[PDB]
Amino acid sequence: PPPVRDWPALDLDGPEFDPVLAELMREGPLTRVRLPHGEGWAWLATRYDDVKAITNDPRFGRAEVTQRQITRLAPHFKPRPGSLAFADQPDHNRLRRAVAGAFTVGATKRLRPRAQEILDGLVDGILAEGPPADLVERVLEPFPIAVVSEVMGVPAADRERVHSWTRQIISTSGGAEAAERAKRGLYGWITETVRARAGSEGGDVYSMLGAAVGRGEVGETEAVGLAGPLQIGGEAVTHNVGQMLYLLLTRRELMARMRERPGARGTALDELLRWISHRTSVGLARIALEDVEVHGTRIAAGEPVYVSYLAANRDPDVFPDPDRIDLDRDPNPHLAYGNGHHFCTGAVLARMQTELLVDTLLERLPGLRLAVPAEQVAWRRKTMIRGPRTLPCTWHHHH
Ligand code: HEM
Repeated sequence: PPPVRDWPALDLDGPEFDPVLAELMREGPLTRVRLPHGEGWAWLATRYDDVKAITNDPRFGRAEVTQRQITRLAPHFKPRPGSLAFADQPDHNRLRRAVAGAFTVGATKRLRPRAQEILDGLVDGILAEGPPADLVERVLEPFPIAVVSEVMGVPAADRERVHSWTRQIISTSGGAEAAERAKRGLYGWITETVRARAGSEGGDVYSMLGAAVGRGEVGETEAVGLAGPLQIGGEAVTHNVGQMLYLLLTRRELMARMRERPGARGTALDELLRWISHRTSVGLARIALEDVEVHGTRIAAGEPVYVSYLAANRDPDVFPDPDRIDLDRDPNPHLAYGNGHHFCTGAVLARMQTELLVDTLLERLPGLRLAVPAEQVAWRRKTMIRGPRTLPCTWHHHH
């Protein structure tokens, strides 16, 4: 059995691959890791084939994780009922069916025009005020929240209440207790919002959810846990695109390639998704439910195991010269959105936003460049999702 390896919290103000994770990928297909918080250790799968398998093995469950204190990145661990993340079948399917209809390909295309308008409105503002602008604050953070709220069904006077609260995603750390305070507000709002609508119609997430509760399909108590993650989910788009833009802004050649292929950025965006280190650590582990062996290692029942989609996305057997951003790849089967039944609920929605963002920013901010040296951009620390805290930019305004 392999020796327990410590995996400290990453402190790197850049998009570079975590050297600690690299050192693990080369130690073997499976390694035991100990994260900053929680108890003990857990197995870690680095091979694409192994990740894709475990991620799809009925023998590994998520529900059990809620019953323990598996080594994790954060010190705070309080699972909620209704969580898609911690849902095993048949509950997972039950829960998702109540909201899935709002995130389908069709719903997303229907939504695109409204999203473009919301995005153009945000871009109008910075163009009107003039050059100096922090794109994270003025575009990457508010755009997703506005679109998701649209999908969720937030009224109008509630928009600012929900946005402000959601800001509990923090810009790194503006408190902690203030984070639990804000959720005590947002979650109470979700519960009440859902209580009402309990019988109403509309493809609306909160509407549909409230309707599903009135029929005892996804009973109350499960509302917050099921919907919270969705309402806050936009943060992933904010930081993943912040990273994409950072690369475009610090590696001029990438910006150039991007600018030369309007209407054909599909492979470029998927290559950035494959290469970008989206998270600072591993997400939620899965629990062995019946003593299994993987890629030559034996995992005893009850033992936890994390998969690394990042490491997987760099597997030399699936992606030749994995550390190079060559864009245009063959199909490119990266696992940026996960795999299995826990595949990202908002993948399609997140993609539509990403494409709008990149297309609209490149066309509407002529001569876009960082307004400060990249070295001056600090990154999010002590949190799951990685990315630039700010992105000070400037662009052509006038003679
Ligand atoms: C490009 C931006 C995004 C990326 C890279 C991303 C990535 C991921 C990943 C890697 C997982 C974990 C899958 C697993 O459990 O193995 C996940 C789960 C999830 N994501 Fe995202 N996500 C993004 C955007 C979003 C958005 C915008 C939403 C909300 C509409 C969202 C909602 C969720 C939910 C609800 C889950 C839990 C799914 C489940 O366990 O069934 N994600 N995402």
